[PDB]
Amino acid sequence: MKIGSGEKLLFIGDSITDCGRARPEGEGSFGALGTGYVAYVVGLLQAVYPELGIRVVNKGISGNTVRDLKARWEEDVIAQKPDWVSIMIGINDVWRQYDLPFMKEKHVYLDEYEATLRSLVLETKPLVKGIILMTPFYIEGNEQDPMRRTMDQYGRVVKQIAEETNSLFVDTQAAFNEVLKTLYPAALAWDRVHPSVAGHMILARAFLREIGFEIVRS
Amino acid sequence: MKIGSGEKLLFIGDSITDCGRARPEGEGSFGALGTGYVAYVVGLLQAVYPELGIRVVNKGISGNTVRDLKARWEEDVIAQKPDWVSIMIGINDVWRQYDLPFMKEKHVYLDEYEATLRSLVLETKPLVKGIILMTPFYIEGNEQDPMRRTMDQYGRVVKQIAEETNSLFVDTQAAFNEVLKTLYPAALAWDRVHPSVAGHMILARAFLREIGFEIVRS
Amino acid sequence: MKIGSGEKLLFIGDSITDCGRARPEGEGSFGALGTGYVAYVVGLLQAVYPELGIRVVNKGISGNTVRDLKARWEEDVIAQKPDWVSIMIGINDVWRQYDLPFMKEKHVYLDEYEATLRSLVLETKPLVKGIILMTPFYIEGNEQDPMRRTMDQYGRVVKQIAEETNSLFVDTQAAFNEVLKTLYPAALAWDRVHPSVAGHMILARAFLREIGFEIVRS
Amino acid sequence: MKIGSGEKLLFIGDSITDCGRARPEGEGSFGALGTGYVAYVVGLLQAVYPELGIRVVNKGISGNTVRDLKARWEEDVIAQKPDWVSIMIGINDVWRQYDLPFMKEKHVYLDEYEATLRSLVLETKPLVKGIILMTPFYIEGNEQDPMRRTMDQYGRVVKQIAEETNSLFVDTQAAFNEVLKTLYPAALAWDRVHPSVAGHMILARAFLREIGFEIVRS
Amino acid sequence: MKIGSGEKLLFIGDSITDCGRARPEGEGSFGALGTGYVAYVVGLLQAVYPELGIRVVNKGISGNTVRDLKARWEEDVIAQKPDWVSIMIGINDVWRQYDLPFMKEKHVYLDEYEATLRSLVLETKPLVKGIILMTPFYIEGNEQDPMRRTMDQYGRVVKQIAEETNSLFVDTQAAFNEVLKTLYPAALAWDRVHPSVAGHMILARAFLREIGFEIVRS
Amino acid sequence: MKIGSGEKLLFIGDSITDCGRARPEGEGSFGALGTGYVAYVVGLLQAVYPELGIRVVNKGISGNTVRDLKARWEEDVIAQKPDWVSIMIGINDVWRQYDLPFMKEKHVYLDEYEATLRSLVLETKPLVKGIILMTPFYIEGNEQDPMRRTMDQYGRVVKQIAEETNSLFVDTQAAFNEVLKTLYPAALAWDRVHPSVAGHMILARAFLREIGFEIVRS
Amino acid sequence: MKIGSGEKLLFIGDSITDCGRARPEGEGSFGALGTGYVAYVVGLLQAVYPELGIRVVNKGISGNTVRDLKARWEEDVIAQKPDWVSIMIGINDVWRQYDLPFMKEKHVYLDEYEATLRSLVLETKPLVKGIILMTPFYIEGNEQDPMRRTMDQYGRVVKQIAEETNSLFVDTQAAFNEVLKTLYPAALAWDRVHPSVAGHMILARAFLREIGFEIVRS
Amino acid sequence: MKIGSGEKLLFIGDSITDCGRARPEGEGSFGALGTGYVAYVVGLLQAVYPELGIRVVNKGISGNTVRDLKARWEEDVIAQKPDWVSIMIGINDVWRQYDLPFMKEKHVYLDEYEATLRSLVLETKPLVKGIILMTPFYIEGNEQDPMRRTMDQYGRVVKQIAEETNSLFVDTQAAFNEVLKTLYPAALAWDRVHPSVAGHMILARAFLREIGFEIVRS
Ligand SMILES: [Cl-]
Ligand SMILES: [Cl-]
Ligand SMILES: [Cl-]
Ligand SMILES: [Cl-]
Ligand SMILES: [Cl-]
Ligand SMILES: [Cl-]
Ligand SMILES: [Cl-]
Ligand SMILES: [Cl-]
Repeated sequence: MKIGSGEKLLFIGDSITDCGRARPEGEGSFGALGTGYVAYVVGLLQAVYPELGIRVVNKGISGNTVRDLKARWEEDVIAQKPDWVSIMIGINDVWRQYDLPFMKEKHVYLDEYEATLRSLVLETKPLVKGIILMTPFYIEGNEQDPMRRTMDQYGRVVKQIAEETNSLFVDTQAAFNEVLKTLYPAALAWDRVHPSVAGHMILARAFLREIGFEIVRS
Repeated sequence: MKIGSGEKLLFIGDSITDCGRARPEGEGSFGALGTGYVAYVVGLLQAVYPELGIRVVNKGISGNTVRDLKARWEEDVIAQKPDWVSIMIGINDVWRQYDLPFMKEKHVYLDEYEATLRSLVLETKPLVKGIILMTPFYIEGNEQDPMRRTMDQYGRVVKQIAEETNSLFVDTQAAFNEVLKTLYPAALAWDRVHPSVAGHMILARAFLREIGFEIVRS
Repeated sequence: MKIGSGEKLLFIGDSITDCGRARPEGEGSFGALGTGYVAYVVGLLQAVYPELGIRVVNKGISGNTVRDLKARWEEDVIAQKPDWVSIMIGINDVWRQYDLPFMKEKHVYLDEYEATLRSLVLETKPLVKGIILMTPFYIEGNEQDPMRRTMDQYGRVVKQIAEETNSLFVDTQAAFNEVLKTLYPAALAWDRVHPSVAGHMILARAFLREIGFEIVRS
Repeated sequence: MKIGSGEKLLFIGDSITDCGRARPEGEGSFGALGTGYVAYVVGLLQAVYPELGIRVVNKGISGNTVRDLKARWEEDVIAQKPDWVSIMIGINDVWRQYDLPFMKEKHVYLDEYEATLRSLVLETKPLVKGIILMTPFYIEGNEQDPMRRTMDQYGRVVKQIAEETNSLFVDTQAAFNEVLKTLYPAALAWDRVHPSVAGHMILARAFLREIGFEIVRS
Repeated sequence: MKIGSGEKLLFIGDSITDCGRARPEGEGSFGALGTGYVAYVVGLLQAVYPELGIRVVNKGISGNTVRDLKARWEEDVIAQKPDWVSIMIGINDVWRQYDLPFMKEKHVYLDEYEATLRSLVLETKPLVKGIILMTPFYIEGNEQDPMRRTMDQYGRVVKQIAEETNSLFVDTQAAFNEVLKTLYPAALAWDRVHPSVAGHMILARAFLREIGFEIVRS
Repeated sequence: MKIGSGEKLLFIGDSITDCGRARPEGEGSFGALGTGYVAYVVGLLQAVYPELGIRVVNKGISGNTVRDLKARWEEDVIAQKPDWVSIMIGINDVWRQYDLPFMKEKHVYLDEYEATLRSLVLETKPLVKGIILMTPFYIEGNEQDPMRRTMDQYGRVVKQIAEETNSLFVDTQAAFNEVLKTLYPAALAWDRVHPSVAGHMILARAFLREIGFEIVRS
Repeated sequence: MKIGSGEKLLFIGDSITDCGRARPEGEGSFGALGTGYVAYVVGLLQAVYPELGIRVVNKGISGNTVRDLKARWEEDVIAQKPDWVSIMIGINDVWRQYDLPFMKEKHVYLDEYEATLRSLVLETKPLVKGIILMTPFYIEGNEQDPMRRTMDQYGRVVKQIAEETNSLFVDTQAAFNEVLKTLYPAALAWDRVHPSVAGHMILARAFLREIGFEIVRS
Repeated sequence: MKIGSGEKLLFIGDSITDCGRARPEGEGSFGALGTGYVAYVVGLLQAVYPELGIRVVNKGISGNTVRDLKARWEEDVIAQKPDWVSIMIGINDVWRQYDLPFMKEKHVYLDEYEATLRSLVLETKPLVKGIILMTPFYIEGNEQDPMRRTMDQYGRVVKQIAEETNSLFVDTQAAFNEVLKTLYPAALAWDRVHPSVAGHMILARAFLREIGFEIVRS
């Protein structure tokens, strides 16, 4: 287990992280953690490792890009004095390119995404025990679908930043890809982004694996 | 796995089971499955065994005792033609005795409990592939608390019904008792019955273990 | 115009048709017609051909397959004594196969689809002035995406039913496919089914073209 | 087509423009454009000219007179840096004269309307590619009805300003008048101002014609 | 006064009458009487003639034509055993012809109007103390506006039915016409039908005059 | 008629005046005037004297005493530049003495009521054409009921102030007393303060009489 | 105590009794008992005599007269098999006479009141352990107020029915009259019927006294 | 009676005190006092001692610890100029230790509780006539249940502070303990903190006893 008792683990990202979490505090109660992978991660850890006295805070915000992360970083990350910070961002940075193709101001293109994401990592790195970088994902098994293709380029950036900064790394796309061998995307998410419970469980599983709790087939 | 692809797994019980499931159908989306252990079970199995193509229905109803199960059994169980039926009932049968001590008609005493549960199991067993009997529970580590002691007695009934009928069996009390070595009950459930996400995870993990998916530390 | 003054045009289908139409009557105001392509058709015809005194009824119901159409056909179509009946059904018949792959009873497979649609058209044809068969559609430009491929197969059914019965015919897929040369699907519909105003305009424009009002560039 | 790809087209006016648009931004989504002629214009352009990558913003506000326009001009027009600005105002300036005849402070009489409207045009003109002036209208075919009479005087002012300032011009009254040869006003608008879908389609058609997309009978 | 103490006065009609009255009973409080001319009549009579102990029931229903009155007459009039019945119907009978010109089944043409109203009056007359026939109205001072002209024709029917049956008679059109010498219709009713408090006062004052309480200037 | 065309008449007081009026403006619409005597007064004047082009504003506020009036006087009276001001206050000043007998800070005793009311009158008097002072009232026919007794002392103060300052005067208590010869108070107001429509009509009648519109029996 | 452990005490009456009790059952929680004197009685007995294991049901319904009690007596009293029945009815029987003086069919005059109450008591007496008749009341200290005088007459009926049938008897008027030596009615109930918590306490204290729990000063 | 007429008694604490009271004032109405023991205390005093003209204010706030009390003390206690202050705090200070065991910042441990509580007492003591210190409580009869054990240590501190500062003292735990000889905790409070009406009555009784109104068995 990478995380120890008494440590504070903070999650940040977009709607996939948010999942209705309590604003602004994002702690004090699972209600407060929202109803997706963050809550699942906390619940699974309490069920299986109840002696691991970790404090968890959810600072996800629906709609956010990496630009939006940067704008709130000081208040929502640095000021919370976390020990561990998990980041999952990029879905919107990409999505907007595809759903609002002519609203170019809402697009965060790859060079800016990369640099800004790296900046957040390295502002945080000296202040914390560790960082977990989770890739964005798109629930689409065709690697040539334009938005899945773009997404994978963003995810490859995340992986490079993780390696460069010695952060922990979760490839959320690979976790989905395995299930997409079996299920059509709609079975997980109508819009290929916001998943069912099962999709949140895919996320929670992938996260937990990287912090040293690996849920496998019997 | 005990359960196979193409098989229909139907959960029945009280609020622990219900968790806001869609009425009457209790199927067709996880929204429809509610927000507790049933959904968690379905989601964990989809995340980890997506090729296990089980169809799941949630027939939980808040407040029910086994007397209420009997009254709706034909419509809500038999007529659904399930392959596997999971029963978790007894919390209310017990609780009423302690929260409304003088309203004896709302109590389901051990004789009624045993005879009705037994009868439901024997009636159902020839019509289905299998039955999973889950014990009621009370989130209270003191075995001499009166309601805990009672609940343990109802759980003994369940265990013996399952042994006799060769049903699968989940000891939910023992699942909570392990966590209660660490946590005071209010950390899981203010009222000792309705738990947080973590409590629902305890339940899902105990269910899954008995059907052959065992989640363990490491 | 194919349709004349004083004639009753009745639209039937799923949510694409429904769009929040007034239940049960589906007539007596545009509020009553809902907020999608049916209303747009009625409004464009009133704006451009106000002397075409058509009466329009919207009998769309969200979620329906052709199996549901059959169950309500006497009350919602025959008993309304329409002059023209417009049918757009198949999206759900298909989608269920992909979003709920294991709930086979919610699937309407090609044999059921063809036989039921065919039967409805032949039963209705002698009772009315004319029938307009609109294909289902899937807003996805990759012909090899599994659900798109399926949907194209259901559309082939529609096209052949219409040829055989001398019904009018709208190829809604081809209408979307032209736009999909330019736009990624999420620009029209996050879930590839339920579109923006622009998607409803695509639909209304294809409908109108087939009844003899062709909107073209310049 | 007067408008080019990558250009920003901004609509301003009263409730007829507003139609429930998102405040304050009025962009990002059709929901955000509201449910009337502005949304229709955007939808028709996307359906028929999807390669015309125009960005559209709706700054309509229910209740507004030309006075109200002037009070918000800098924030809601100039600061948005539009390429094209469409204006439709005057309905309320007139209406109040008739519905609140003794509340004279709410009345905007013709000399002030003219001068203030011209001022807005010529403050904007050097900053934009072009301007589209849409007349007010009143859905009343009797040219001697007092409020229709007044309205026409306002519309004649708009036309003079358009000619004087070399703005594009839409005579919304003429567009209604054509349909009023056939329909009584109540068929379009109970209150002779806020129309049905069809009335919004009349507006959208008239607008589109002037920017070079002319929808005609087949 | 035409009406005496201890007598039951029942009002029936459309929305003008209804004004949000309590359903089904329409009695037992003014809340129950709604917020328009019925309530105003009752309140003025209580304020000025408190010893006139009349009991008043409001059976207005929004949207009704005389065809709807007939369908409910036994339950909502006869079975209430009133002493006096006040009828104001025809606005919708007319309006539909103009707002939904092509939905001819919603129209109640003069032949149906006259025969049904006449029949209701003659059936009712032997069972009650008296009948008060109030004309429909249209708040429009131009006698040549088509809907006004129609409405005047329906009012002629009412007037002649009342003469023949020796019913009391209120000319609501003439009551509005006097005010329309001063005010444009929108000052009383944007849609020319549903008026402000002032319009309801016009109505109450005309009703009261015919039952022998005349409110006059000075 | 004391009031002339083009003049502004402003009403101020407590809930009896307020009656749900629009805050803060209290004008622009009858909705905005609320649903009691103020609206009735405006409606009766429009119905009978539509050429009297008066502008009316309702600044009543539920719960107010004369202290509360004084605290808002400058904004809600003086700044509105009325021509005529009507005041009805004192019900709460008295009521509190009786319903909250030990919360003495909420009580406004007679010497303070008198002086403060006079102060408001004489601050306004030089600024306006005239003032109408309406007595408080209590809908109770027993002159020895403690709260009716107190009320009458307040009303006698109002009358003295009116005489001293040459203001117009409405004795609302006398208007109620006449009807209380016939009806028990509950028939008008359960709580002997907030009346039915009829009670509001009693008020409106009494007000109108004093400004020169006297509604009498035929 | 007059009532014993294991006995079912059922309260029936109007809104004073109802106080928002759960419909239809009126039992199973205090929420279910409503928020007035019934709940207070149950709570005081539980606080002070917790070993008195009484089961309490609230069958109050707002608005009821004794005529309404009769209509529901079989279902809401007899079929509940109570041991003790507490009746408090007459407020509405009286009040209607004064608040709706002309709606004589809503009045329950003394002859109907006495005969119906008497009949209910005699029918019920052989089926139960005991009956407690509580007088209606009117919170008004002037014995010559008309409605108070009436109410006192109905209370005399109750007192004499109870004497004759050897029922227990609570004089609620006398309980209020003692407090009314100090407090004006509006301090307890603006409408003289529906009281504050203090009024419900007066009621509970009078009930309790008659069943042998007397709360006294010191 | 320790408290005299004309004195102001102020209650402060957590949810048990709060019970939905009006914010911020917490006075003016029982609605405003909330629906628990504070309201009961006021009601019982008004019912039995209506001449005791005490003014009562409820400043309870749900969730509060002694830290939270200290943060609002000046505004919510000192500024209100009470004559008597009742304090009941500590439930949350303890609870958090048990329900959120790893969120240590939310815990108020005993040495801080003691000192801070004493500080509030002695800041208030010179300013008031007297102080009533009510112990926290936990509705659990097992003195060795960890949270009941902790609670009792807090209550013993309260008692020591009361003795040291010559404050009045209510042992709320002892009052519950007596009833817990008979009832299981769930019969009073599912969560062992927020009780039924009966539990609030236990509290009100215990409070009243200490101020000299002792409610005993007959
Ligand atoms: Cl998002
Ligand atoms: Cl339950
Ligand atoms: Cl659908
Ligand atoms: Cl507007
Ligand atoms: Cl109507
Ligand atoms: Cl008030
Ligand atoms: Cl009642
Ligand atoms: Cl709390």
